[PDB]
Amino acid sequence: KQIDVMGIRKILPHRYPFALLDKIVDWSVEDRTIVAQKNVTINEDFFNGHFPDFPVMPGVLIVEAMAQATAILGELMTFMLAGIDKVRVKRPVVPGDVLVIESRMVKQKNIICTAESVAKVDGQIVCSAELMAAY
Amino acid sequence: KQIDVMGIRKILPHRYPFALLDKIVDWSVEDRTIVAQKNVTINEDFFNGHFPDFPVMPGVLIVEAMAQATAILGELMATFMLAGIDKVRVKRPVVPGDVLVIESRMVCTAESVAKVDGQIVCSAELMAAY
Amino acid sequence: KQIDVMGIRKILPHRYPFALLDKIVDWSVEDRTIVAQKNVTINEDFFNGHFPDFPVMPGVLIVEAMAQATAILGELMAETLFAHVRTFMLAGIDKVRVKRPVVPGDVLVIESRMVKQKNIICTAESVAKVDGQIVCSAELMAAYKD
Amino acid sequence: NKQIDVMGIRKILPHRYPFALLDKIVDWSVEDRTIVAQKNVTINEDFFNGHFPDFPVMPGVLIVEAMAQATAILGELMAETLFTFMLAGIDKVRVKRPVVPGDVLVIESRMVKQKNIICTAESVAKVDGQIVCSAELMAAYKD
Amino acid sequence: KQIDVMGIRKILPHRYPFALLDKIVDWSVEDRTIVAQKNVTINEDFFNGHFPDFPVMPGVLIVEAMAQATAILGELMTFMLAGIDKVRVKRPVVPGDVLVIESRMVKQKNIICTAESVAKVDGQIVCSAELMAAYKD
Amino acid sequence: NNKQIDVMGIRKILPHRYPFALLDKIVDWSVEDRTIVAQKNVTINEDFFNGHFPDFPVMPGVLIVEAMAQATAILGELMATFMLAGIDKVRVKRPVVPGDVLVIESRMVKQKNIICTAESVAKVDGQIVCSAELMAAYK
Repeated sequence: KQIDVMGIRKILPHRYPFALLDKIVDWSVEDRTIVAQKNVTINEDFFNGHFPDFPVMPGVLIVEAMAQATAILGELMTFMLAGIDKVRVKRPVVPGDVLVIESRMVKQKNIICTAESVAKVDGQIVCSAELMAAY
Repeated sequence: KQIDVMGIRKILPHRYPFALLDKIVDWSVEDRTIVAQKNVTINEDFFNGHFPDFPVMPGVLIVEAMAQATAILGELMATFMLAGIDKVRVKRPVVPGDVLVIESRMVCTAESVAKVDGQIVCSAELMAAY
Repeated sequence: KQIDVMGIRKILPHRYPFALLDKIVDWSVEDRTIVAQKNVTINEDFFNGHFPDFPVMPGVLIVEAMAQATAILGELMAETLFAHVRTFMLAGIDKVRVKRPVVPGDVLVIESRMVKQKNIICTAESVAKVDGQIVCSAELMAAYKD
Repeated sequence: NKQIDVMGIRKILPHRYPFALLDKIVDWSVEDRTIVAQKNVTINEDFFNGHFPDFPVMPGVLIVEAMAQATAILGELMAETLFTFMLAGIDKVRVKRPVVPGDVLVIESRMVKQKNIICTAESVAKVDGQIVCSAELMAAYKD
Repeated sequence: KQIDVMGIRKILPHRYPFALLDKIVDWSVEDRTIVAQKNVTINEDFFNGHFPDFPVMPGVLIVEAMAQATAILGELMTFMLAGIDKVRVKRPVVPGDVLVIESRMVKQKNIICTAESVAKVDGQIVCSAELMAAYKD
Repeated sequence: NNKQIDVMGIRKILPHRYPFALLDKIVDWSVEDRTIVAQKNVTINEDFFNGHFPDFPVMPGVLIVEAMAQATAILGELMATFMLAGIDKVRVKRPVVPGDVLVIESRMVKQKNIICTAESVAKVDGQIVCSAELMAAYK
């Protein structure tokens, strides 16, 4: 139950600079669960503008990654983003942080789906979110 | 009333590829409001990935614009970071050629709407912290 | 008579970073005119270099957008245009006047009119306006070459 | 003596990547009011990805912009004895051959008119000593 | 013991797209050793061209990451790469791999310096090499 | 002239594409002598120069090495993709800055099943700036 970047490409149409997932560590047909890894390095173009004197990762991008993680799970049952409720960002994600991303389905309401995602670095909670995504 | 992209650079520390506001057209301290503009063009790198064969502005970049709009109004109240983001409604596809007008009303927290040619494309509630 | 970016691509081979037209607002084969639109934003790579202390669009990228709009017009008319006869590639530029700095947040409205045809060489006269103020005008020669 | 490397060129003009389109000055002369500059053309410039995906050729406007930067440099070199330079006018541009990766673009510019904050040049770009493009350029010195 | 990316920018002039180290995990001037990390993701420009159809990290950039951890260890005791030898590439390195870089200073004859280096993914060696750096300014 | 290959020809031979396409053209080659001569122009408009170094642009020596290896892989292709099995004896002598033209010469010295060994040098203005010994595998 391993999907590397190449498998992920057959699944989503996202590509550089908006493929924000490196691999799928594990997936659950049954549990409607997924876990993804996005590695975070100084050598990604956003870190130049956000921010010049302090590389931090855009929250919205973590969310986009959770979203992309959510979107894949879907395709395993495209899937564009319809909404994103309750989103809270506890910790700065920097270059070096491996980013581990868990996303679970909770609502299947007629060609729409909803998910809860949490994002962690060394186990800690850096971000959680409710993601709403359809098609 | 207005603030050009060089004014935005003295207020916020953001830069390329994450300066997502071209200019501030209005604001008002009294009223706790701001209107900003984000021009959208095929010549922005994110469209090469999102997606080949159909370039559409990703939802989350709409929010980030909204957030910078917000965090400038904020800075006029006297840098901010994005704590909470809530009630995010992605109506329509934003495409190369659309002009994005950004309304942010403070109520720190805020209500923001993003428009193309009158029409709402996005709305969201935005908590935020230094 | 509107053509979105996806439409431009069927017509012009240009892709990023040298696709400098968002959409065609209007065309007329009968009138040999075209209106195009280029949105100018600070999220464009060239604004980092021209200039780092003060982003303003390069004169020559304005011209290039004029040239692209003229080549779409060119294509749309190739049955008319080339009655008596593969991409349109710029062969001359002549009456270029740059009147105003074009800055991020300007919408760039581009008018091009084809005024001369001569055995594969096309001449158009273009102007570009920001908030209906004249920002640049040019005479473009394109050759329908390989 | 009459060379200026890319770092010298950085102190003369504010242009940076991706609109720094000169690698070095080869010769100049305030006395003859001419300058010889060089831009190397390589596949590993980004504009080649879009112009064109299946046939990389250097856009004509960029050759012109190379010539105007060389002209602006000549202007700056001549400033003391004429009194930033911005491109006000372009005329008579002829694009003569396609320029492709691996071509060394040698650029010659000669200042012909001084007319009150407005300068005016003739300029040619060459590849292997043959002309790929010519132009008259009109820069205006303004802050 | 640790140095974040910010600390790294004070020691080395390298910047994007040639900053090839995220952080120093540890060092030791006594043993003359350094361990670095470099995260490998699909979001990195060089993966577009190497290769479209199969993104794999260029050997020569793995080496450049080695030479950069080395250069740090150097100033912890600019360093310009003057020699490379016995470079062996074992294993391809792809998006998702975390890339641990260990360098160890071997010789320090005058102004020329020399290191032994290794790069690893999940513990196994993916590349090794001997590097010669001169401290030319 | 019968022995030139432009960038669109290099593309048919090697999968490397931007930003890791590092040869502009092949200038000469002998299938009999086991040689190739290629060129790579170097210019300020290359993105690595914004990082290497911000206040002083000079070509990473690893990139000179990568240009050599591509040259070497084209020659291997022409004698017959080749991957970079080994790099030995790399001398980085002179710094390479915008405005220089890298002339690259590769010489196939030995072979040992798929693994192949070349001697390779890099030239600016007839002077050597970099030399090395390369082991590419695969055929």
